[PDB]
Amino acid sequence: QNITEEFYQSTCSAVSKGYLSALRTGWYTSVITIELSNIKENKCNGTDAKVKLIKQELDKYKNAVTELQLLMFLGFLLGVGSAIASGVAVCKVLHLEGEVNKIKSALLSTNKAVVSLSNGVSVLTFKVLDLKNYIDKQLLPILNKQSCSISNIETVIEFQQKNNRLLEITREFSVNAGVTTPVSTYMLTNSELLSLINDMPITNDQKKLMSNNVQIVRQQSYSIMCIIKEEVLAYVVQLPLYGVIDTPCWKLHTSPLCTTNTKEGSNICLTRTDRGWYCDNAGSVSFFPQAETCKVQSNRVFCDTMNSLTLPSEVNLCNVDIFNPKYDCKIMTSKTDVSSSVITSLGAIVSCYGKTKCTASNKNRGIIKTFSNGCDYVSNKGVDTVSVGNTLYYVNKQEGKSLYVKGEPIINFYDPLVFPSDEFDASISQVNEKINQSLAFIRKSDELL
Amino acid sequence: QNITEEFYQSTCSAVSKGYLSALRTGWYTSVITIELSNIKENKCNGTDAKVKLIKQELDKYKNAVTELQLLMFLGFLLGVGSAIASGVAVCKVLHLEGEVNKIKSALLSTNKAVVSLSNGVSVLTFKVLDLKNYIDKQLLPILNKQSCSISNIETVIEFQQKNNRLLEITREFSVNAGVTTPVSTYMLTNSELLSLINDMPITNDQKKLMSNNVQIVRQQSYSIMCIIKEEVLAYVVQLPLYGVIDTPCWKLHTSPLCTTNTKEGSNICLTRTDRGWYCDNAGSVSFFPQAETCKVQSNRVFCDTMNSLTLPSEVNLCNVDIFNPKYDCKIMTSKTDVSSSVITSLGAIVSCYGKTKCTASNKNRGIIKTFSNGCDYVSNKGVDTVSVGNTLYYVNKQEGKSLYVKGEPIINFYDPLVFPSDEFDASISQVNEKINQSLAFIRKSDELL
Amino acid sequence: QNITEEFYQSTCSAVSKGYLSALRTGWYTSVITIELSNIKENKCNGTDAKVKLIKQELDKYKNAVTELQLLMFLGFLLGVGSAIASGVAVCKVLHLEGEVNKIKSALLSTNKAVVSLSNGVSVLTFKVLDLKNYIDKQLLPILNKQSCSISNIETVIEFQQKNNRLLEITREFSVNAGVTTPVSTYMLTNSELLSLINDMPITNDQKKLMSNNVQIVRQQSYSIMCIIKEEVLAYVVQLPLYGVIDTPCWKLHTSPLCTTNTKEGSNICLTRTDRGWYCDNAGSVSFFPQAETCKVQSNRVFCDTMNSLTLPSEVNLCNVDIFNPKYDCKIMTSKTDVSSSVITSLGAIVSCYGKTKCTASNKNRGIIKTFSNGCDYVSNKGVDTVSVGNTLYYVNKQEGKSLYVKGEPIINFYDPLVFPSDEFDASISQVNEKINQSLAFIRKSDELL
Repeated sequence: QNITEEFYQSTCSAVSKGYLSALRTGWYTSVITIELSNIKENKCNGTDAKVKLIKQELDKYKNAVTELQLLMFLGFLLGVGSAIASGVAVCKVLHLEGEVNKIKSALLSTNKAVVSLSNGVSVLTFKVLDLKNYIDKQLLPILNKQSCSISNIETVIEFQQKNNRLLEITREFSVNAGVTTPVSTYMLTNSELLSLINDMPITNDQKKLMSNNVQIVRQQSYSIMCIIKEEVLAYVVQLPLYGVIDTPCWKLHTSPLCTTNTKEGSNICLTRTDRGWYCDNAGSVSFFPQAETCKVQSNRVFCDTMNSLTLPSEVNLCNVDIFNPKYDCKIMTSKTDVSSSVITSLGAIVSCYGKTKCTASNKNRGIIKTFSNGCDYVSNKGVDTVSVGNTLYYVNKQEGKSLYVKGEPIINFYDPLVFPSDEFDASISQVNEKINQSLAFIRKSDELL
Repeated sequence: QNITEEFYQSTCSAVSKGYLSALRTGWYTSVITIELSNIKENKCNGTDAKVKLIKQELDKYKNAVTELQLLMFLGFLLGVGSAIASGVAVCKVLHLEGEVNKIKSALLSTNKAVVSLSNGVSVLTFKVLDLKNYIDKQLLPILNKQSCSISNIETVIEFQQKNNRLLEITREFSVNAGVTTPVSTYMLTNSELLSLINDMPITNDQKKLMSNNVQIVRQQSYSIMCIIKEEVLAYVVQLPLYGVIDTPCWKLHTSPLCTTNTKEGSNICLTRTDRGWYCDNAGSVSFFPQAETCKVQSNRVFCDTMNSLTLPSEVNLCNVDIFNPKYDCKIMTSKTDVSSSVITSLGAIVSCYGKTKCTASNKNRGIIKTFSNGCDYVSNKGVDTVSVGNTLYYVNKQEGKSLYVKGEPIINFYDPLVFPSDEFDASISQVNEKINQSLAFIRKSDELL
Repeated sequence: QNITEEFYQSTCSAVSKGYLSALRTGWYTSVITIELSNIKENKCNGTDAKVKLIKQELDKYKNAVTELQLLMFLGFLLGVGSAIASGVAVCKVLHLEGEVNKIKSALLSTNKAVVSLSNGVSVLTFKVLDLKNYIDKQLLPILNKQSCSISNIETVIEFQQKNNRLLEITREFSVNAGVTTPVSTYMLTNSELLSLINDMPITNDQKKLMSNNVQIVRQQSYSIMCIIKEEVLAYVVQLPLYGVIDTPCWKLHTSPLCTTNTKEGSNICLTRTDRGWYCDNAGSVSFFPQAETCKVQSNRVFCDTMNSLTLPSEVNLCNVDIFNPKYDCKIMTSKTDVSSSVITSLGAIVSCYGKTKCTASNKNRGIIKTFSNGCDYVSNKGVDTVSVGNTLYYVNKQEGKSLYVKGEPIINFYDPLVFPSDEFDASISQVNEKINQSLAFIRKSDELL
């Protein structure tokens, strides 16, 4: 009873204005460390089941270490960037002399500390697993040399349990060339993660946002394998910083709009190409063309500013009056008269053309409405299912009021044959000029004759 | 010796007509449940190694619990839908008063029952893991023995074994914001999944299909996290319902067709844009443009009807006669004279142009054919490898006869310069008129002079 | 101080010329085998806790077995191929009578041997896990002791450990329809893979390359489940063969270039469309349009030749002089005046237009340059961050000198109104004719009047 939606029959589109923004504007880089134990060399002869298992597990431990040692419409306008450029930058610094030692020094006493590195950047550091103390002090002295007898079997379980976390981490990086996303629990546990969130210099609200949506933060995060110099494993976890919160958001749904004259082809189509998510953020509007990049948790819409264009606030005028002189609304044209449907947040837009059967159904009563060739909309409340031809769409069941804005479909104002129909990222004014050009050429070419 | 294929030299394309359809037309939604035990940490001072291990695992049990609680060419014409709209709808319903209790009541005695929810929808319910009973009857009485003794270790192994499944499920949902696809074995074992299939209201053959192909069914399925209200964990598994089965299918492979005049550029190219999978289903044909979206198991072709267009049966005329007055076949044009190859089901199409070295090879004898600049086809039988420039393509080793359909390459019928070469989703007639318009303009503009 | 980069002001583009090539030109196919044990459930009335666990684990063993039996700009110019065609071809061969026996016999005594199959192809074969011997010699004699005793628990741990590897492979294949990529450690451990590489018929240098980049080898690899005939499981690991090595490589960054006339729209834009990776390999150049397909390890660039075009070495002339008569440089045009940025290897190309705030910042001193509407570039050394509007991009911190090449941006040479602005894949020569044709229409149509 928050989120609402409006359908514009005039432009075959719909806008949902009940959403709140969640923009990633930046990156925070933290350094996670694991103090590791070097081994040389377990030398136990005689194969005892209890001896073989510890050795085998220790062999598993060593191989992990070895593997790590071994590792060392629209949208086309967005441009390119390097997602892990920030994280890689941190990794690079870590490859310096006794920088390891600097950080290895601060984390000896506590498991958490900020160390200023020679780049000058202060970074939160975490020692989450100390296999070293356990392996070097409990395990290693018994194994050397010749006689090794291991009793109390619960010990081999404890070591496999402790070692296990390291093994999944070595496993993941192995299948991701040292960059994983999303960041798994093995890489960084929730307690560790929540602890990480509290020292990040963001708003108490921003911390609040991330903590209720940790599962989202993980998908927008990167874990980057760096170095294993000295006796410490170190990798950098790259977390999103949300500089934009609680600003109004809206999602634009579009569908092909065509004339419904009786002939077979000879039809003209039209489709709005500025579909996607729009959000208010700095007096302008951040527009996200590919709405795959935006995750939704009801009230909150999570987006990454890298795949976006920053547009003027006049962009909203295209939804109410597409012919405004203040903004040239982006569109496409076609002769492709094909039926399809678009499921919106609180309903469904149905582009029905030709002899195609377009229908809406309820789970209980069955078919409840047969569409009359054109762009229409139906609420989510009285409808559960939509079938367009042989393809069946399911409708969203959220709560919220929808508004049908009546208006003559815009495509009907144009005379065929003078209409430009092969336009992919054109616009209103860009269409009008070609018609004008064609209006001039048709009109001037008979005046002379 | 089932599947066959025909190649049309006239249009540089090939259709494989030995396939059978498997269309997902709809969705079936089931609710999977796990009964959980509400437990309050025992203030136990016992420092026993085996209890600590149980304690650690019980923390793991709890951490798992805590995380879940915390969670609470062409193709562009296909339109968008909501894949999990069906699954999401069920989830929403489950958030009501004692709806949980309703299902919790029916599943106390049996692990399987159909329950009618207040929406009215009847849903198959499954209790596949009863950790509550194990924890309350096997674990809890042992952990609280006043003396934190523990007898033998098989208790901790047994608990880690039972608890393990829940942990992988909590893990997957954790890295998927509560929606996973495909549905893993941890989410639903083969035995559970197969049992599920038999109660789905489909044909005995449809059950057979899904049962011989669970791995495909899994990939076309969704698992959706709902609620963990009461002392029960509940998630909804969304399985595909295949309403179209055993209808003839065929796959269309297309490749660039250009003139092979000796000049350097000045060439004209042509390409069929309706590549992809076609299947007979309701007197019409569902067309799947991106054939990435279609999985193949020899005889069976698995597609999702939501990502499809429903076309008239005259589409087959595009394979036999492209100039028919009955259907306007979709094509595109270009001046880009670039060499490439298309590997079909029983072969490879080779588009050879310019000075480019084009060759086909057998593993044993080496080069067996050198192509003369143009569109050709080669059977899978006498050929093992095909080489176009610096890129090497491997050819499919299936069995089936191929037929070479001779015909003058169509591109030779057009006079350059009058040819429209910048067309992305145009068509035969759309070309003819533009040629006509351009034919008129050249012709009227000289009669006048 | 190896890798360098040059920015051309004349064409709003940048070339990184410090790279070395790694082209996958081919495929190598190997056969991995697991000897399995045929077992018939012991009708054992023994209710021992340890036997039950083994029984439970043996069913997982059995269920895995059962699951397997049940299993039984640019880029659009690239064309399509079949990635797994080579591996599938091998799989097909393994489906023959006693082909299995031929290989099961050679691998009975040793774990590694070359076997000639009836197709004639010689293939490296590997037995990495002999559960058969473990189950038949360690497990089976223990489970059937008339009395379902079990002595000690280490028997159940050892079996779960051995079985785990089998369980993950069946798991992976289960969620991948029998084709997995990348090939996990469970499918093939590092020791197995390294052992595998030395017998591949490549250069001692080629072996050196793969061994230092196994994690990359895995990602460009496929593992293909074949048959479980007889009592042996066999699947084929398909590894890349890199026929092109140590040849010079370069990456091309491009960005929109537009006029900066004061007016609102009425602007003309221009963009080089040949972005991606270019490499010297056979006197020609292999071009990779989608640079998603390329993994970077500093000096070495890993690409797949299937997603590439082979172009003449004269393509480089477009970088120095885009108007040379020897090669028609590929470009695109638009009237879309939108600001965006492109992060290069040693910097960032900045397309700044309209009233948009375009800025570059250092972490310490903050903003250090505000762009004056246009295409610019900045080195990585004195700059750490770039901000365009509301979107903030991070820049790479690699080391290397970049060079600013002064020259008038080419777009200023075209007179508006005669300029063609709706072109997606056109070129230099193709534009001039349209300009010419349009210059002609303006020039001839007034001489007459």
